[PDB]
Amino acid sequence: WTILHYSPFKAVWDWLILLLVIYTAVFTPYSAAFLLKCQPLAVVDLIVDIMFIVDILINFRTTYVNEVVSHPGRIAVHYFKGWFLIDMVAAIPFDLLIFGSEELIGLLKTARLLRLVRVARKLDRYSEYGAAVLFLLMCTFALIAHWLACIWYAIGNMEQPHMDSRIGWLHNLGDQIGKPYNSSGLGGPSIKDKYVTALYFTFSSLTSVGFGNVSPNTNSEKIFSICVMLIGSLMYASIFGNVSAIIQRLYSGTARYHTQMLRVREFIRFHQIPNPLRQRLEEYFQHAWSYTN
Amino acid sequence: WTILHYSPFKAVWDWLILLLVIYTAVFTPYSAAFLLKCQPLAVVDLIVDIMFIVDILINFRTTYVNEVVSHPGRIAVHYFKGWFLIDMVAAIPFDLLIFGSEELIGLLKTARLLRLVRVARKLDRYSEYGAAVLFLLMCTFALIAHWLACIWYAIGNMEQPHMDSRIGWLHNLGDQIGKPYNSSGLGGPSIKDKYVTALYFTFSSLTSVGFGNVSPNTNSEKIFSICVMLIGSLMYASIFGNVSAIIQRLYSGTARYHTQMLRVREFIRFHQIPNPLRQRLEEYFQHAWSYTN
Amino acid sequence: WTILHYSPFKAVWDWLILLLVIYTAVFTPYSAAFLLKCQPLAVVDLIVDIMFIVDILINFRTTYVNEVVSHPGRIAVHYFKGWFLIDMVAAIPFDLLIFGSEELIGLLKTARLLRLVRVARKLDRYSEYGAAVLFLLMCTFALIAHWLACIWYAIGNMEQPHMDSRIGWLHNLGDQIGKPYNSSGLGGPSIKDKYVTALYFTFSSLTSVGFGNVSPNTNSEKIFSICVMLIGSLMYASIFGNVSAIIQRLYSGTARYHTQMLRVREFIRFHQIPNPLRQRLEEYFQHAWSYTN
Amino acid sequence: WTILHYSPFKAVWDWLILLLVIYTAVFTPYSAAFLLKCQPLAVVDLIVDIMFIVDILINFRTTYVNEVVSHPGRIAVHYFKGWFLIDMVAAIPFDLLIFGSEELIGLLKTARLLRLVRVARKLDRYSEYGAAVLFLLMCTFALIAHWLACIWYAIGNMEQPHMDSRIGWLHNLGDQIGKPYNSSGLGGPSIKDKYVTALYFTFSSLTSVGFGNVSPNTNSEKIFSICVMLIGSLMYASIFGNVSAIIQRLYSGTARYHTQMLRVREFIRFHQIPNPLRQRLEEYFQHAWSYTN
Repeated sequence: WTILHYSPFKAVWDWLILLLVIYTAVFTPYSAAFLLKCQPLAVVDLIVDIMFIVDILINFRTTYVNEVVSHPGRIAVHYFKGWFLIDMVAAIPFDLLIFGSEELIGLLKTARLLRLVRVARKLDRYSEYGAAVLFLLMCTFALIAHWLACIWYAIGNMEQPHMDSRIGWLHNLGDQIGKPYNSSGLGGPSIKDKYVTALYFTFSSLTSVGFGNVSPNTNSEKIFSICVMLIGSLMYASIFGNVSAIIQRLYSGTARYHTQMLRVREFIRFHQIPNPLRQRLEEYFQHAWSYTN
Repeated sequence: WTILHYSPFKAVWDWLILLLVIYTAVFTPYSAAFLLKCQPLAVVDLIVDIMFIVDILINFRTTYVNEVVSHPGRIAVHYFKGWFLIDMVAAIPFDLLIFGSEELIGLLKTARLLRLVRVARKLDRYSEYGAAVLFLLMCTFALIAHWLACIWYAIGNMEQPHMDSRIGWLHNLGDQIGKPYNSSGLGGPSIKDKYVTALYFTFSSLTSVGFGNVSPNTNSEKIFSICVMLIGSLMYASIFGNVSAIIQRLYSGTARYHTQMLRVREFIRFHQIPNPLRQRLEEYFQHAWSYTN
Repeated sequence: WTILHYSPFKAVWDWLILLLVIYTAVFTPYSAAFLLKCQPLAVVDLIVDIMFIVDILINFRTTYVNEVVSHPGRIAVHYFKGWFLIDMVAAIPFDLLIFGSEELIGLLKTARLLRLVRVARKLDRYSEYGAAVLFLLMCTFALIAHWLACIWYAIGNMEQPHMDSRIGWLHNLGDQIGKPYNSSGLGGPSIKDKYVTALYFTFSSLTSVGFGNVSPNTNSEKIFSICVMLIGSLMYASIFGNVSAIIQRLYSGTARYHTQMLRVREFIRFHQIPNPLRQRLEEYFQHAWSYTN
Repeated sequence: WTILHYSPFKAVWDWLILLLVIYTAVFTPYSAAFLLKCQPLAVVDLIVDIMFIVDILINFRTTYVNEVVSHPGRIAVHYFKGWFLIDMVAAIPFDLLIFGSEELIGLLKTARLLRLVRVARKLDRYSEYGAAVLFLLMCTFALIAHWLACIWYAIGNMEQPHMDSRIGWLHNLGDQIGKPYNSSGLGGPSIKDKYVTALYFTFSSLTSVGFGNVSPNTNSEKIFSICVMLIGSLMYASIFGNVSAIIQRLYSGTARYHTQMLRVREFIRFHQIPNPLRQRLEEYFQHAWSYTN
């Protein structure tokens, strides 16, 4: 058998895989930055890896447009000559394959971020609806702020064994919250204190609030903030440009309505129309508009 | 008898109830955050509650459009099947009904914020005029900045008995203004010092100035600032998008005028028109424009 | 005799009076804030007051449009029934009239700020040219930042005799630049240090940089910053809205050119036009455009 | 012989000279600010000066439009009466000519910044392509942020021998990174620490983050920040205005597509079209669009 790409199943499956890609975009960068050295997130990662493998089987058994193509040989060769390479690299279980340092093995799971390409392929499904693209834009904003928080903690953490002698942002965090790093390397803030501070700093830099209790102090932290300021400015010209445009697109019925109403009102003023005829004109405009949009 | 919904009375009553909803939106969040443990604001709340009850009686005795409907039975059943439930929940005097802790009784008056729905219903009256919608947008800005100041003080205050050991924003405020909290819990800033600082911080976060004498230090304060940065960015794409668009709408006569004037001027340049004919052309344009707009 | 309102004299005089209004808008707020307790600015103020009196005589002897009116009686009665009241209040020499405290006498010269109305009247002359309105918008920005610097110093200075006990912004300035206020009230920063810091703070608040070495600390300073954040946000929706629109208006020839060029290029692509005919099409487009704009 | 100005050689040479102008715009301001008192950048400057001299020879031997002109006498006299003066001032090797203080000799090489005029002349080549003008706009942003970093270090450095007594930004930098200036003038930060901090401050001021670990403290630093706030605001109204407009221009196919699709969808809703005819309408729209754009 074979699946039609416009069926109610394949429509729901493509919206379900968007939510599993959003899960991968959150918990893969987090695990690679904060957790290096079954549990619920270890079995949920296994379930989600199994669903991204089931999606390869669905991609071998779904129709496509050349007019629709429905023969399994003409489907399978199209997927092989298309995206199958990226989909298999995003699905090889390197962590279960390898037996070689656990730092590299935990970092190598960042290959799962190729699952973001499954959202870039399918944008013709997701972008069609105004409330869906406005959701995607705010999740692109929150995911970029999260990925930058993982890089900012990777920088701030690597400068402790490559020791800066109390200069970088983690030593300042320890002193500010009353959880100082001891001279032996003991103590210091928790993973919640470090993550919530790293995410607070990257929203503060991207939205340009710059609150000044977290501030970049070593050269790698200053060079990172120059990059976040070049990202955040292009990203405000693009994301919040598009969000304000989509808000105006949803508002376009109201914008057209008031523009034609103001023309009718200014016409009624300019000709000084008597009340019985004025009411007939402005009531007819409201009927004609509320009928045809 | 019965009231016509377009009458000069019902027009003025709907603008008066907007001002009583703006009073509820200010003094209910303030009393629930800053004042928990007749006076003028106790009797003014009683007068305003009585007017929001009188408005339920007016809503039972006003006509509506199906063509207008004027029979009191067809009015009353329409209000019951419509908004009467929300209007009665917004008008039950819980504080006068109950006899059971005074913290809960003072918090339960936040049900009065359902009166904001009386403004959302009637937007077809209020949004029709450019100076009125520009006022509403600046009051939505100032009321969101005020509601966030009440949440920010609720957070900063709750972390003192759930004691942070001198980390949160109220201990920093006490040290900055020369009114420190003593080790016994005595002293500290006044309600004016705490409110004006909380409102200053939420305008500073929403407008993105981030002045850095008030800055979020505990995890609940940092998680609150991440929310205020996600609000403030969507809200600049929406409120100050609409305010700049309404300013351009009020300016649209001037924008059209200069666009048609520049076309006439560039035409007069391109054909190199002699002075007597040039004056006749550019004076006729000013007459035709100042006549028809 | 009588002056034609479109003459080369009256055109140059109205541009000269704009520069004397910009001088009044700078040096009147500055003198009222920073200098209270001949010199070049004392004689230049006398020369400029004499020119704003000569302008009243020109306003009695210039034609106006009802068709032009040229009889001196029909001119003089029109100026009396129009703006003469504001022009005389802006020209009464109160400082030379009075003989009663010198604080009030120096403050009373702020009546000269009614000369800003001479710019608001004549906007039909000034707003006609794109480079002139873009200059006016940047001078409205710099003059609002300057007037707010004069209010910010008036607040910060009045809280020293109404003594805050070392809390307000002037005590912090003295400590930061190494010019502390002594306990006797001696020492402290110069008028250059206080003015340049006050103007730096109001550009930092209006443009929303918020650098955090000057920050508002008393309640009057925090309430002032809430006002500067409500001004600066409406003012970015209006001034830098209009500056970006005027930049796009000056760019409109280039925007039209590339829009029609891209249509011609996409047409040439879609029909796959052969090179000799393609060159004839795209050269003809450049000739037709460079001829007619 | 003579070169056609539209030839594949002259097209590639004008794109190569853009990259050598971007090199001059980086390393000339840097050398004049940071390095005053063969190496790779000394021989690369010699190679690049030789290529800007070869470009004068190409400018004497290239055709131009009056219809094209191809006689070497009518070319050479046009270049002499045009830009040859600026091109020779940008190419006189003052550093190799002179033998008189090395401070002045190193500063005098800033005449090479006249090579930026070779980009301003040729904008009809570079501005034609959307990805090229979006690159130019981000390089104008990064080059203005770099030139301001060179001025900011020139100010901060000149106030050390014109000694401020520990007030300016370089003394604060030395104390913040754990590399203090000693009382003898010994020690202090490296050229990497000073450059990366100066560039971090000017991106922080232009993008308006204002992080508050670097902040202007002397009057020349405050007057510089008032200028960077007047630049950064005009520059956001212009550069990020144009970048957001070019992003919308690249998006214009998608914006047109969804606007016509939404009209077709709302028409199909309003007439309640049966499924077989609906599919024929919305498939025909996709064919017609994907054919003609």
